[PDB]
Amino acid sequence: SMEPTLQSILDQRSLRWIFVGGKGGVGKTTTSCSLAIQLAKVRRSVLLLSTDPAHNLSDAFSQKFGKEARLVEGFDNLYAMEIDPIDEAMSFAEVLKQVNSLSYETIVFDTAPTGHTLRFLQFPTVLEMEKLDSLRVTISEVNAQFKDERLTTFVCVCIPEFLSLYETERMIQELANYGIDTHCIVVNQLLFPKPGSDCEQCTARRRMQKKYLDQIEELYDEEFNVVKMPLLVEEVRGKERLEKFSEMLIKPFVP
Amino acid sequence: SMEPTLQSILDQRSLRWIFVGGKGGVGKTTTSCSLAIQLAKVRRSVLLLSTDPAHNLSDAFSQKFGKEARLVEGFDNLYAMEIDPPGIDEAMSFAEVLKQVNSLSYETIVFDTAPTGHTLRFLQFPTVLDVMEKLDSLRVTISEVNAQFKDERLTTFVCVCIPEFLSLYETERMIQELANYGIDTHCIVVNQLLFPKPGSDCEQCTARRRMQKKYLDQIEELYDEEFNVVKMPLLVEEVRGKERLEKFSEMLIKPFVPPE
Ligand SMILES: Nc1ncnc2c1ncn2[C@@H]1O[C@H](COP(=O)(O)OP(=O)(O)NP(=O)(O)O)[C@@H](O)[C@H]1O
Ligand SMILES: Nc1ncnc2c1ncn2[C@@H]1O[C@H](COP(=O)(O)OP(=O)(O)NP(=O)(O)O)[C@@H](O)[C@H]1O
Ligand SMILES: [Mg+2]
Ligand SMILES: [Mg+2]
Ligand SMILES: [Zn+2]
Repeated sequence: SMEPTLQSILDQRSLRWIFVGGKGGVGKTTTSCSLAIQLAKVRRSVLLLSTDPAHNLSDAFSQKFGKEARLVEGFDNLYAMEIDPIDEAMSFAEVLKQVNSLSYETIVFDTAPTGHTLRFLQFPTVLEMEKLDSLRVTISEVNAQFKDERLTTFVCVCIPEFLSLYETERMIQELANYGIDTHCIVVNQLLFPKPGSDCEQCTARRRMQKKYLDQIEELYDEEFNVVKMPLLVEEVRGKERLEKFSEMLIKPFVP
Repeated sequence: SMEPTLQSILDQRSLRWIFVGGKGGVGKTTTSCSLAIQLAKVRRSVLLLSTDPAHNLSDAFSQKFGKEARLVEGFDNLYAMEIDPPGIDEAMSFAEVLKQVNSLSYETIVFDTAPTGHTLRFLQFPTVLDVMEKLDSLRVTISEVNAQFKDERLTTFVCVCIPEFLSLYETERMIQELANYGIDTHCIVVNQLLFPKPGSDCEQCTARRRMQKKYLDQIEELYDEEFNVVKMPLLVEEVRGKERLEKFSEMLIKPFVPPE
């Protein structure tokens, strides 16, 4: 079994690209933000890069971000930018190459649901004058980068409902097929009733989620770090609340 | 103020295209489904059309759907399909789907479509926009689509959201977009509302209704008078299968109101 924390992401310093994925709503951003805050604590510098056509990076930190990286207020180490990339993904590849030439030690990508993620992958494995070679080559490289387990992983985020877990299975399975490494699941928005507190809803709710949780661990227990974030009463926004939240990523919540 | 229900949608018999929109996860499918079930009850027939590259329609009903319409098991009136339409042609394709579909005999279509980003881009498209005979035959069918989106007898959007910051904010943006494009919208469905049980004192439960209520209050203060603001409660189990989805949909048309 495996420590239910992202300590390993912190420890694996070769990591250059960390992708965060999951169904809509599960808390992809909240996590990306959290994760980068934690990494930024033990790296030379960290870039938080969001591709949502709209961007919730700024909304997350109540600070205007842009296609121009900048320092996240309250950190001197963390930066964030918000951009907009059979060929809606050539442009996407270029960003990476260019961005990979920047001096940020680690990059945490926040991205539009597997739809476009999964579509990018679909790409290398589909393509199969020197401006033909030259492009492809450039994918070749990127692609190797993705499959290089020292350089790239995926973090899966989900909640304990049917559709979310299902998609998490498919995703884990795709990444495998593509040979992209993944070894972390973040199960978010867990309702932990308060102890000695009897609530029908509260109880029954934990009852149903727990039936998912159980399954998640029985299945990924041994080759995934399965973190478990609690559902908070307020949204997780602003430097403060995100930092607190993020601690739970690294050292397990257990009430 | 306006009745907190989707009765008007049922009563608005010219409606041909009903789009269900909102942030990821808010319950767009669960609503689309619910809504269609209700309409199907008071229309000749109703098509439930999902474009999510996701197969969430089948998941919703535990039944295999596809690019070929079929009867939803347990109804004799309701059908569903699941298809896959710069990002030009594709918006171009999206229009072909709309046109193709529109010429079938289904009295009403409820579109389950993706987060704001994905329909929008397309909407943004018209204004901005022996073979050439097709180049043309295209602009033409885009004219017709865009015409129809703009005819309020024919099209409306339903906005789904939950009572958290990002969701409401997007709902605002959408309502505002639809206005700019002159597409009609007059229903908000506020989903996953925690109503604590009466007499039940719970820290979490209480506090949580506290924070949501501060959103709701705002939602009504703002859209109260020109939107039907429905309020679906958060249920303990996922809403799946014909049965559960039916019960849920009832609340779309009769306001849920459990003692405060
Ligand atoms: N565990 C939690 N407890 C309380 N609030 C949370 C939790 N996780 C996320 N949130 C809040 O719930 C909403 C969704 O989180 P968010 O990270 O935006 O999900 P997401 O996957 O980024 N959404 P999307 O970009 O549409 O796929 C935001 O308001 C968050 O601040
Ligand atoms: N009011 C509710 N009570 C209980 N469960 C709900 C409620 N609304 C939605 N759900 C469950 O929430 C999950 C997601 O709802 P769904 O209709 O899939 O959201 P969505 O907006 O379509 N997600 P996406 O298409 O990825 O943006 C499903 O498990 C539903 O059963
Ligand atoms: Mg996000
Ligand atoms: Mg859906
Ligand atoms: Zn409770």
